[PDB]
Amino acid sequence: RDERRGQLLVVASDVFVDRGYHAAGMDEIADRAGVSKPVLYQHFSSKLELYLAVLHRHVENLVSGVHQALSTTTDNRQRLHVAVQAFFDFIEHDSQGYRLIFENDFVTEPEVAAQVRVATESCIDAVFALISADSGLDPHRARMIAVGLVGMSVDCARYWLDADKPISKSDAVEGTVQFAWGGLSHVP
Amino acid sequence: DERRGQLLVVASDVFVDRGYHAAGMDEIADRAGVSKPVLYQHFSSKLELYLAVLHRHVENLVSGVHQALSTTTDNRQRLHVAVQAFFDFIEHDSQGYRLIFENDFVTEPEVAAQVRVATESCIDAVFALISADSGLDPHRARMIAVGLVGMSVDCARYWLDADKPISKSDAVEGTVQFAWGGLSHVP
DNA sequence: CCCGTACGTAGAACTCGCCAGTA
DNA sequence: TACTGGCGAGTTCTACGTACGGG
Repeated sequence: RDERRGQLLVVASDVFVDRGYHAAGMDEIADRAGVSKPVLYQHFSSKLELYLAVLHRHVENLVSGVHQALSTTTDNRQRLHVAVQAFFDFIEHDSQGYRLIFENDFVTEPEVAAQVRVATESCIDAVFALISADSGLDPHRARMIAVGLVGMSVDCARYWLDADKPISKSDAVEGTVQFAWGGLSHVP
Repeated sequence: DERRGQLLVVASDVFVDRGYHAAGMDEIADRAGVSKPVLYQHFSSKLELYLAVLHRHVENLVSGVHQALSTTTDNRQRLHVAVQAFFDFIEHDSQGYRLIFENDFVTEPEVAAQVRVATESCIDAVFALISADSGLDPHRARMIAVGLVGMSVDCARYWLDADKPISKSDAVEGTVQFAWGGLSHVP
């Protein structure tokens, strides 16, 4: 065989999203990869190691994109747009990462929760750092506002995706940006 | 009397401490100080017990939010009342916030459906208000309603996981001002 | 008449009797 | 005919859902 490890991680990411962590099985993974379960164990000595490798792959996909987006410009409207774009690009291309982060089913194993937390915190840090440097407010309050902003973006994105993309990505982004800028105050 | 109520409280405790999958009927019976057969006499399945706990918590949150939304037609005020109701929920019934938003049994759609309906009732109420008071068409109004509810829940989870570094009144006012004026009014 | 105990069983993460290609 | 190397056919352990001894 060739490097089956890469194809196994791709298949496992596909399978975990459909079944959930607990329901996914090594029998199902071997079945869909068309490889025997002992060979899979030859590559990954435990189910947890495979899970942490998938989680790490998805977090890095999102985080490098977010950092690169946040380094493009010092114009708050611009860094706002770049970050929201990075978020929508992630949720559209890596559907499995999206499901694994927002529909995580194995919180009972702290290494799992830590990978999720570090991924959520990278987003919070990028928004917070810009707001803190460019606002001078209370440190505690700025992080809370950054978290709210990130959460709002993810929830809008989840609405869009769960509705079978009823509007264009450009429309979803523009709506989110306009809402982030003028808030509820400019809706009526 | 009817031990059922105390059992639901104990089951909520066990699910929050251990998580759904790790929780066991043996542990719930142990902490309630009852035998496992009596627990099965009251709740025929772990899923049924979980759904009963979940339903209790959802009704707890949603009635508080809806009643908040009926107090006044000053949209800024109903924004504050609803967010306050949400923070109030997350502070008293600490176990419920975790059970709804840190849900570990995605494999059983009736669970996910009860969660979806709780989020959607709040979203529907906000959407209905935006549509009547803004002339916004459905897609944009619903997207904004979803954004507002998600933002409030995430702010509350940050605040609670950070051990409440500011007062709820402070937490509430900061959240409302950010929701109202957006980033344009942050510096 | 009824609670605490001790168990059957299901399901799945992990391993062992086959099976194909050489001199 | 024998040696390498990967696969169906067990093993066990864990935890849900019930059948013997006290009050």
